[PDB]
Amino acid sequence: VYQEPTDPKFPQQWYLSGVTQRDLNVKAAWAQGYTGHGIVVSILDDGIEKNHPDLAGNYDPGASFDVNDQDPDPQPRYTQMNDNRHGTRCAGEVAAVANNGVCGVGVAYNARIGGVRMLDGEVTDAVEARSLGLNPNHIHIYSASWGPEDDGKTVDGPARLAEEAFFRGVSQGRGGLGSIFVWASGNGGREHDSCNCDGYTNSIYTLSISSATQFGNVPWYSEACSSTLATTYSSGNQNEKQIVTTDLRQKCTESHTGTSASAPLAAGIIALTLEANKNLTWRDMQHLVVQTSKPAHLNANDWATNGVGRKVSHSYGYGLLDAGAMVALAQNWTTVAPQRKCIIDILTEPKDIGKRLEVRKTVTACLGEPNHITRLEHAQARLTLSYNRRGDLAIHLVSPMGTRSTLLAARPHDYSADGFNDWAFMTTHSWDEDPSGEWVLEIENTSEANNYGTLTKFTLVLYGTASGSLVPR
Ligand SMILES: CC(=O)NC[C@H]1CC[N@H+](Cc2cc(Oc3cnc(N4CC[NH+](CCC(=O)[O-])CC4)nc3)nc(-c3cc(Cl)cc(Cl)c3)c2)CC1
Ligand SMILES: [Ca+2]
Ligand SMILES: [Ca+2]
Ligand SMILES: [Ca+2]
Ligand SMILES: [Cl-]
Ligand code: NA
Ligand code: NA
Ligand code: NA
Ligand code: NA
Repeated sequence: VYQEPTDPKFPQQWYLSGVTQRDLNVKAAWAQGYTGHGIVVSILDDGIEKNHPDLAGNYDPGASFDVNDQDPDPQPRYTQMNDNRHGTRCAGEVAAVANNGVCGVGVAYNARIGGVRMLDGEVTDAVEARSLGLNPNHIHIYSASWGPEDDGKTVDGPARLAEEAFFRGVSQGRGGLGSIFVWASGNGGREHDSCNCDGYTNSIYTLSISSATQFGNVPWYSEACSSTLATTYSSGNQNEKQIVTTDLRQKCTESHTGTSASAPLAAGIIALTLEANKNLTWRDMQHLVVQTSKPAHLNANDWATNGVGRKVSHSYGYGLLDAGAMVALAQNWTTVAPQRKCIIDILTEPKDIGKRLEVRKTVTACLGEPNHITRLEHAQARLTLSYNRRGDLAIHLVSPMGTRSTLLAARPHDYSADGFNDWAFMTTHSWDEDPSGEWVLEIENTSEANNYGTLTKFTLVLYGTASGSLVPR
């Protein structure tokens, strides 16, 4: 009964559907009746060609703004180089019109789509805050494919206004259910970048996404880190297919690439899920992703089983998004209990790092208090330390259930002597575990150099609830 789209380039959208299983299971969500109707997504990028023949029918001025020129119209700036085309490509991934004889289709081909023109100029904290905080009671999902430089030597995150915009978004946005911020984990793979050094993807408020190639491999541009939640397909080598979407100047492209093309596909899957249950909160959406994502046939040398029986990787998080499973589980989902936060200051004195430092601490996770957590969501190790060559450090955190999260891998290009100033390294790998018991922090100098420094603060911050657990996998 469900008729698949007839768009000319739809058969080339290999990642949406097919008889092989190398796809995001989007046609199963469309067949259940979910195509994005009533959901509003906004792309935070270099602008959106609102008059594109495959975007105009779904374009929403209420989901759009131009923060670079301070006006409501996010039309890109046209140049000979076609420099401002990325937002239009991302918009088509989410919501390109279906059955109109043009290009392919979006994952949520009936959703409303807009864009914030924010990257075609100087990106300041105010520019970021005004983009993240745009029309929060109209826009449901924000998709951002970029962040601090992916040079493998930067440590940066949202400054005060942008962090306040995330707080306001998840707390009061979407009628109090919370704005959904979808983020790409980064394109710094060739520079050996480690994505927990990017405070936007490392945030608990962003649902972070990495990439897999068509043949199920970790692409050259992928960044590994413990803050990633899940994966979508994107580009790989020149024998693997790429993303097919709308392009600038009313064109179609078959060569959209990078993790920056994975985040919009996740935003479209999240739009289908929100149509299936409009009452899902920002945390319910992250729980659905953890429970339904699929590791099968994704190749990595770090797949590990966590404390509740789920496989998790630093390259893929919980695995590939599965749109059919997401929309099926959303329908009767019971809203998670309010978020609890348990703060544990670990050190009794500063500790010399040297070649290797291990800090062990047994915690009760706020036993006997309103913030008692027996079911973890995100965990952070907020560290303050000095070190002469930052990139030589590797940091791991082991949970009481034995789950080893790499908080920071060695970054050869990071020569900074600035250390970390209360940097909140985050892991999603212990989701649903009981955080009571022994936690172990390991900081090691991965080089033969006689490096030196001191760890002056280690705060373990646990987020979660004390109810609603599933029987382990
Ligand atoms: C103390 C204080 O005030 N500090 C202020 C700083 C301000 C900076 N931030 C860090 C920071 C930098 C940053 O820089 C970018 C500029 N441009 C591009 N790009 C993408 C490739 N494009 C080409 C694509 C193609 O052609 O294919 C060309 C254009 N990407 C990144 N973008 C962001 C950011 C923020 C949000 Cl919210 C949404 C999105 Cl998306 C991104 C954040 C940290 C705080
Ligand atoms: Ca404008
Ligand atoms: Ca189309
Ligand atoms: Ca990065
Ligand atoms: Cl908080
Ligand atoms: Na910073
Ligand atoms: Na995140
Ligand atoms: Na384990
Ligand atoms: Na325990």
